[PDB]
Amino acid sequence: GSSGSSGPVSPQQSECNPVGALQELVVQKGWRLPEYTVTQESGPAHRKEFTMTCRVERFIEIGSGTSKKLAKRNAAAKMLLRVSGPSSG
Repeated sequence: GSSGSSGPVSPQQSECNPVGALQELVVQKGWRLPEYTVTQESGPAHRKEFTMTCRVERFIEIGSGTSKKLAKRNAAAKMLLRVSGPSSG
């Protein structure tokens, strides 16, 4: 069989971020970690911009950010709503 239990854990006060949120939701939906891959790349040298897209089990959302680390978030954040329900855009 199988057993499920999280347990009472104190609320860890930490800055707000999508990358850290999508990780919590997924578990609730029963999905695996999101996939981060750079699709397109544009922008000059002084200001580089990478277009990263988030590939979810049954969801997808393209994002962009000056840097790779940022891009990931740009995509994740958007995904939050996408998977949530209402899509303002």
